[PDB]
Amino acid sequence: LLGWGLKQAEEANKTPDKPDKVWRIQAGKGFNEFPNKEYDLYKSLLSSKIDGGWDWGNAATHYWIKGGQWNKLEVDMKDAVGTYKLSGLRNFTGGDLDVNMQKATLRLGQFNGNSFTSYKDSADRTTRVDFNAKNILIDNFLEINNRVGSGAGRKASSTVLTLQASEGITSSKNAEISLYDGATLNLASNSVKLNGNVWMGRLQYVGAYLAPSYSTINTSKVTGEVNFNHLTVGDHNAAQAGIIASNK
Amino acid sequence: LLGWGLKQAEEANKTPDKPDKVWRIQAGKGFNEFPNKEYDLYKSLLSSKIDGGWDWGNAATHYWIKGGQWNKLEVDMKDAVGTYKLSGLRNFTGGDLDVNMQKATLRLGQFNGNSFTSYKDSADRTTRVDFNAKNILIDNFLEINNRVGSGAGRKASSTVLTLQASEGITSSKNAEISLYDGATLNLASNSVKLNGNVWMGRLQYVGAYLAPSYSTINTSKVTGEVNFNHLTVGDHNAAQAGIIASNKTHIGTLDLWQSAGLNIIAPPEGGYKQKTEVQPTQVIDGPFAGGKDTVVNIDRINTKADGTIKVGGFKASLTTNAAHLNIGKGGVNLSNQASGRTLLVENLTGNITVDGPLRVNNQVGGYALAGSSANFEFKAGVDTKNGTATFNNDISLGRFVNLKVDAHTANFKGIDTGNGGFNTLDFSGVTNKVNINKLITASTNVAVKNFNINELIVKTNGVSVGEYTHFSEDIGSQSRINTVRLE
Amino acid sequence: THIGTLDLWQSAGLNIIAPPEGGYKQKTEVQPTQVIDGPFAGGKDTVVNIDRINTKADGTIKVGGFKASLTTNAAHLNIGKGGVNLSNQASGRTLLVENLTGNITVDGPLRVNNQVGGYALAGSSANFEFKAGVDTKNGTATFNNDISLGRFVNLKVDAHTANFKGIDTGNGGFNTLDFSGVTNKVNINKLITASTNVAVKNFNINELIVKTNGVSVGEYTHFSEDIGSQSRINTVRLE
Repeated sequence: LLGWGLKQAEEANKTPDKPDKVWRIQAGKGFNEFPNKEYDLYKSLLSSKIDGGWDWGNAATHYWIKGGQWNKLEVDMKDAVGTYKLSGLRNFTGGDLDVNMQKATLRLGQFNGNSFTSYKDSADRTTRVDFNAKNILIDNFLEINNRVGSGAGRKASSTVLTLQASEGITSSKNAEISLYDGATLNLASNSVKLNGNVWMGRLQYVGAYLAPSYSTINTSKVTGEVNFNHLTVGDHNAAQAGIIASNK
Repeated sequence: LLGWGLKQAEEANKTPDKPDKVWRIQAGKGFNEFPNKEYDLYKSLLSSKIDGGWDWGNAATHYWIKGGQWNKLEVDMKDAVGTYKLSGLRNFTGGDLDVNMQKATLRLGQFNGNSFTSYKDSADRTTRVDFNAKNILIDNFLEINNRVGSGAGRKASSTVLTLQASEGITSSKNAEISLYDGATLNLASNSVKLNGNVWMGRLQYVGAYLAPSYSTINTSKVTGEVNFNHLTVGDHNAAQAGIIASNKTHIGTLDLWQSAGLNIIAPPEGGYKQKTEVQPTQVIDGPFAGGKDTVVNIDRINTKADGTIKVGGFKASLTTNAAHLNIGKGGVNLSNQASGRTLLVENLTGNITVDGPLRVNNQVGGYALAGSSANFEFKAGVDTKNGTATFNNDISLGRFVNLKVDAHTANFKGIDTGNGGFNTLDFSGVTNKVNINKLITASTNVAVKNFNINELIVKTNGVSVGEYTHFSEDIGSQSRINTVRLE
Repeated sequence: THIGTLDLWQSAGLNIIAPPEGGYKQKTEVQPTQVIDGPFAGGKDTVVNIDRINTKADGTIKVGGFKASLTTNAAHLNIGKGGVNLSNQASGRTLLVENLTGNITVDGPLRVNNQVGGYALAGSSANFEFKAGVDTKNGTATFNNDISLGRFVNLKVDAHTANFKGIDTGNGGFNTLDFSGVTNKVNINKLITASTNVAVKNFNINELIVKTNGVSVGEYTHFSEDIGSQSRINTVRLE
């Protein structure tokens, strides 16, 4: 009823949030001289200030930052050389990550998928999850603004994911990127080549066939060769997706 | 579930507290000219502003500072000469002592032990108990972050003890230092020599076998000769202790548990060193490489193995990033329940020089049953991939015991497994060479990619078949044997 | 009660109860008379024709077995031609075919892991167990089928007169063939043993086989209790 041209144009120009308790974590010595170690990133670094949990009402897991979903953290590596992976961060509510990893290969999926969601609070917040790796190499599925459990409990508000590599954002064959009703995606590397099922717009809930279900994959900064392989818009609804591409 | 490497790295960088009522006591005249008086320190000085009590719910005693557990005091002597003792401060909750005693010998135990605990409040406070004596001379047991009474009442949060002498922190024979789930310990003298039972990780409560139970003995500043005598990690749980040492650590008998970890960390190369709100920079540590002359001379590794039976072993382990991990003449023991226990003598960026007999159930042969597959395991130079695992003693493995060595060049002097059989003699991680000097096999699962075993024995194994020497992977190109001797 | 395939669990009980002999039949407050039952004896013609007993055995490992059991106070517990199966995890599972005031007439092969031999490892001591006529002490446990026990399987029969047709344990060895509860007689018709722990107080086993057991020693037929006065064997045959 609104249209995507209003929705993206009003979500692109926003202040991020106003969070209290800006946590700051710096990866000190130990990381920055083993170029091939294949670290973990959740357990070895991020699980100090990301706490799991259980939501009374349709939980499988439940992740936030620290003492609620309204607390920013940041990670400032800038020299940590190696290769990192998330591998299982599911139903992350959280809010305002930015894992600043220059010269660090990421891998945002291994043996288990990932998810980045928010909650429809009275403040109507986003997530603004950011990354700044060198390659990214998605390699397993990622569900942006998914359903948390099944229908009930707290509903899911909008989100923003930003992947800002500098050598390429590739993907594997079985990496289902599926962003939903409120989700966006900003890319800024060169030569995005997503060789998997990109799924803009999905049934967020079990029977709501009449949802608006907008999305956005704003590949605006991509100075190289955009290359999707399997794009799929909409599922049992009137989805209105939009890709602000980079003229190739 | 968190790991010790997160826990110590987040507890090492903290502001102490924000206490109201900073008491200040100065020891004036009277003390500072009797050099040999053998004072008391609690009764003659500290009991003016440390009040005892009773907690309704599992009390034996109850000590705090003044009007609650959130009040700092300090003692500023700086010239009081003599010898002082605590002798009976038990279940001290308190908070923020620092007994600044230059040129004053302490004695932190006489006829009665000591304890330093906190409470899990809504503020989640530490204790930060400090001392600044000249010698310390522990001489009776000290329980850091103990249980207050028995289970109920208020639970115990973290604590920090700091002992900062300048001539030596020794101990007596019956001084059981036993620090628990939240406790740390910082030492800064020269030549710590704890001749008693150091007990990192203990059952804090009566039945909670599933506690995390971390600890830390951060002997970082010790410019002399660290010397433990009897270190014991873990009790009926999965304790993950860690010792941030000062690149020379002779210890004595080490007694791990079934599932007890140990993170001995040598120093680096150059040594150490409505409204938004900005939390401070929480610098975290990764697994780094120790300096050049970092030596950890652990001389006996036992394991206390009883209890339940799990689907595997329990994988006792120690993790060292020093440039050497010498293990002396006591060798390696391994107690064995019905499932096969597992020992993981890991080394991140160093060597391993075991010079002792690999026992199991405290004998050299050590037969084990089929469900009890004992798993010795060595990891020499993991993250740098140029570490040797030299075993200068003639090892002897019995039945259902599974050595595995994942190193660069695993030198040996002799492997004798023909007595027991059914031995998984894995060498799959070996980069290039396994220079075994003597081999005795009956029914083995040897897997070497390149070697030169200059003596070989082909034994028989009774009358049964299906039991044989099985080089179950590729032998490569530079392989060699200088003597094969079938019997 | 003719039933068909019975599938117990590791720790599943079963109380089949036959009827009795004549068949069935501020302020205080009086609760009604709560008449309770004890374990009584069934009538004369009480028959429970269970024809196959399996066991689904997977899951955790406990310090013993788990002792699957069924408890019957009928005057007969006929077990037909399906016999007895017993799945076995790492610990030795246990089957308790109890009878309070009756007989047991098993006419089938005592399998384990669904084969007749059924080798089991040292920690897996499979424990067959029979209790024929407990509270009246005059119940026979007749096994009219030639049983066959492999390795680390432990039959025990606590009855009045445990008749048989043949016991064959010389193939497996390490078998605790207990008969300690037997009142007077164990009338085995054929015996094959290698390394067994037979404990009979009075018997007449009219055929005996003394097997060897490889080259190891410490493995032998061991009548590990008193043989009494009325004992008898009508044929011993060493091999």
